[PDB]
Amino acid sequence: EYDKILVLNFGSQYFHLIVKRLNNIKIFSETKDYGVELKDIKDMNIKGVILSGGPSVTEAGSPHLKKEVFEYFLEKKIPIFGICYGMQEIAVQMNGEVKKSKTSEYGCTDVNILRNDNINNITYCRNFGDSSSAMDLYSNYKLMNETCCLFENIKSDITTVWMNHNDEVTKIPENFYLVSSSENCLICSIYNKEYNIYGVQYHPEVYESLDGELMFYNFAYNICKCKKQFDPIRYHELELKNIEKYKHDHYVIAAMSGGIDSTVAAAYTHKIFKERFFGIFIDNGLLRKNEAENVYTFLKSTFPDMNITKIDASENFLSNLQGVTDPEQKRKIIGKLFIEEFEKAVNNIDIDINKTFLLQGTLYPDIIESKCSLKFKLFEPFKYLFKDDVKTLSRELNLPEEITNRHPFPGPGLAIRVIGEINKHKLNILREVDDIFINDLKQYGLYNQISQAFAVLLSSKDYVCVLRAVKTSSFMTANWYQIPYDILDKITTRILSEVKGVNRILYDVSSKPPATIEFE
Amino acid sequence: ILVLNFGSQYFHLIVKRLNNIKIFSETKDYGVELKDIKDMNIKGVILSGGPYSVTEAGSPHLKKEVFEYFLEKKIPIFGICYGMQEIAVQMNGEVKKSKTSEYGCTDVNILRNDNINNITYCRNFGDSSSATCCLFENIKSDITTVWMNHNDEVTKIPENFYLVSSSENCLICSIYNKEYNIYGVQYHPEVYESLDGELMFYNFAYNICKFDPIRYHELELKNIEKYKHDHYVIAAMSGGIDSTVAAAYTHKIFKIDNGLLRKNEAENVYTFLKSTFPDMNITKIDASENFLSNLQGVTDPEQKRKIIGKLFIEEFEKAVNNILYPDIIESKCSKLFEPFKYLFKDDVKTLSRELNLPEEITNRHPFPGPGLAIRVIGEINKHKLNILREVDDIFINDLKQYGLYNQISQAFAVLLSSKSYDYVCVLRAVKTSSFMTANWYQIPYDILDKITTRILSEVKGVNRILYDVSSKPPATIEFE
Repeated sequence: EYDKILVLNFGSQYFHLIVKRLNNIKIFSETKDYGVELKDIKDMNIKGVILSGGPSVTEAGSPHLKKEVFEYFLEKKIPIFGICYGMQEIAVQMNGEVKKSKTSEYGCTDVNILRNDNINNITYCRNFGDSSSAMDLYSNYKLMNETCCLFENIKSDITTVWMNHNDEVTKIPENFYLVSSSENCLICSIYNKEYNIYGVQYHPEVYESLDGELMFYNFAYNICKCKKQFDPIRYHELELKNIEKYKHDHYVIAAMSGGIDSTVAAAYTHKIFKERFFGIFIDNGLLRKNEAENVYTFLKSTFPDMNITKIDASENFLSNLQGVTDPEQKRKIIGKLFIEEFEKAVNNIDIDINKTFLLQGTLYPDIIESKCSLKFKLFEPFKYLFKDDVKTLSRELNLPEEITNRHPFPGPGLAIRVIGEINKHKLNILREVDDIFINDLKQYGLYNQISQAFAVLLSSKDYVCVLRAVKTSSFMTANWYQIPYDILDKITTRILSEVKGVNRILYDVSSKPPATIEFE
Repeated sequence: ILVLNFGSQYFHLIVKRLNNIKIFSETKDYGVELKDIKDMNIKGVILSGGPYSVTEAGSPHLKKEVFEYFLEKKIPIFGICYGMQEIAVQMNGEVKKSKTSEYGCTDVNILRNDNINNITYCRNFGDSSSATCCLFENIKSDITTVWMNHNDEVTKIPENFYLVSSSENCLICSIYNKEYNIYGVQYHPEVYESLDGELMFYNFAYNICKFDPIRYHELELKNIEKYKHDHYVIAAMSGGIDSTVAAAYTHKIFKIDNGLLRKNEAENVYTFLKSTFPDMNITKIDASENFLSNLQGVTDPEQKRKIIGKLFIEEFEKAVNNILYPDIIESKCSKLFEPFKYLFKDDVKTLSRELNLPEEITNRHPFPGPGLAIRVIGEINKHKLNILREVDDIFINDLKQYGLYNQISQAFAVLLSSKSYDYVCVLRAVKTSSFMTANWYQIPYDILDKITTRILSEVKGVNRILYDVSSKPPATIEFE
């Protein structure tokens, strides 16, 4: 094959970040699950391997590599990298040892590269052993020269890393040299030149470590050439010129719900390819008030005729789940119904069954969960771009200002956000208060700044609805936004005074993950 | 003096401010009838402010017959806020809708002829118009400042009643009569905000006084102590601040659990009793596993409280076996003896530090009643209680230390059950205003962030925790 980098995830929830800079760097990414057999590697050229973990390994049974994999992985000319847990695993699967760290603090952490001269810049050797001479612990560990291959043009000697470790390594597997010191985690990363292994227990997977993107860049670029990779944007584009050559002879489907992923795909897939594609809209029974129509309206306005269907179907769903507490059950159910309604909708036009390519609202990540722990050859358009990049694409299309700032919707919609009997009247009421809250919220401009806001419900039995808000750095991180009291007293008062049926409002504060992104 | 109850919260703060001066009181609902008055007297009458607009239903229907008798009585009258609106209506005049109204911070102006010439605020009073009451005899200061709460702009007055004042965007805001010394006040003098309001009550009050509270209770207590047949403790010292105070004075001159409470706070609690009670009894009945039981799937509300209640009548008897003002006020207008009533909590607070009490006699959240029945989600089990007690305490822990805790009038936590295992919570914060209202105060964000992170980190069984954002009214303070 012509493939290039492999990135095993042992629960590394910054996996996204690894892929992103791998890409932003103009570079190829590839994915897998850790307990990845070498059964699915393909004899495919791979000049780099990257392992990452950040889920301890001091408790029997924690995840890590398999020997066949590691040894093959080692080879001689094909590099290895390890990171956080990856390093530990790297370390322990070959003569190293590990022990729980003590009170790790992480954070944007300035950190320091380490050469002998830096043996003494360290101004933090007092801890984790003896005396003062900076030189003693250093004398103890291996070391070397200033210029490191994986470090070039840093401008500043100090390296910052935003990092997390609740576990640290205590012995140097094999024979490689020391390249980093941490206040409460002393050895840090150690770089091996014959096993081409370079373990960082910090997280170069961030933007909180710019010198960090640099390290990543450098690593591919240097340890392994990765001479020519593949550019992602260009990808939606070539799948595209390639499809423009045959617009007329080929049919296409869209899966629209107003989701930005969606409108964008269609539109970029609409030009020079106009009369053959049927976007179909399935009501979920759970929308933001008149969201169904607002959504259809936007679509018509964006573009006039692309064979737009509209299928309303609420009661089947409500009936379908008259009073069920299962949650996963709810997902199963909704999925099933959209799949069915979608099948019937598509089939309300009885023709060209297997000459159509469904489109879906899919970027990089969903495609990514594809590997974690009728049917037509598919054609999901966006398989390599990030919500943010797609967001810049939404302006690139010059679509409206309003859509890019969309709180993506869950899918099950209000059902999950509705935690109780699910039915047409109560639910109508909260689609409604959700509206009161969102309008006031957006009235002061927090919409563009509130990553994600959704009144969510609680069946107190009159009724109390709880309001949720989240700052989204990304997919696995969810910090919760605060809203000033002025705005809040009013919003809150407005709702109780205005919507009949609620006696108490709570506001949810729980942070980060905790990713109760929606309650159920 | 008679007070008429129409429901404004300030309606009891009304009585508290009035109480300072030699004063006096009796209680009744809107229809105080006449069988409720005899060989009875007062020289003035205090109307009760309500949120019910008269040209609107629910306006309490004052008994007109009684009103007639009230005039017949031959005594000066005082009508406040709405008492004014209802009163205007018994009379020929009547109101109208809010004149670009509001409440409070508004600063009333006074009037007369010199002062009449003096109003530069009659503009916008109909397309475009231009220009020493018993009530303000000594502020004299010619003006008025106060907390105002009128939804009900009174636009046209009764009969033969000139005005002691007018105001910015509220026109009529004082009515002075000589017919019956009547006065109607649209602004709320019955508040603390009304410094000039203080004298309204005092002067109208004196003018209506042709005794002092502490004075009277100190007296009754000693007399009660005159015979000194006292071996009868007045009541169990559950620890209530009012309790410790009363118990202390009395027991000092002269020679209870389970239901709830937080944790070691509990141990600390009888422990407290002991340090406090050097030589007094600290009875206890640590046994409440029965009723908790009786709480293993049953959630009837009047009943959950009634239950804890007979539960309590129960404890009185079992222990028996081995051997303040506002509350009363709410009960009256609404439809071994209490040692005394001529006092409120603020004053008893001063009494504690006037009697050299330990600190922390003031910054304590007495969730009277269910010690904690209300926070039951429905089912009652030891797991929840302990978890909850722990979280409540983590909750008051942080505020005690950060310094806002004594900042807050009442703080605790409620245990929600609709959150792999899970249950979840609410954090209650209420900077009260009154007995008939409470307003919740924001707790700051960085500090709040940490309190939450600390609770998030201490246990499991609480999946997501949620702050509570509800001011009374609309809905009440204790969540269940």
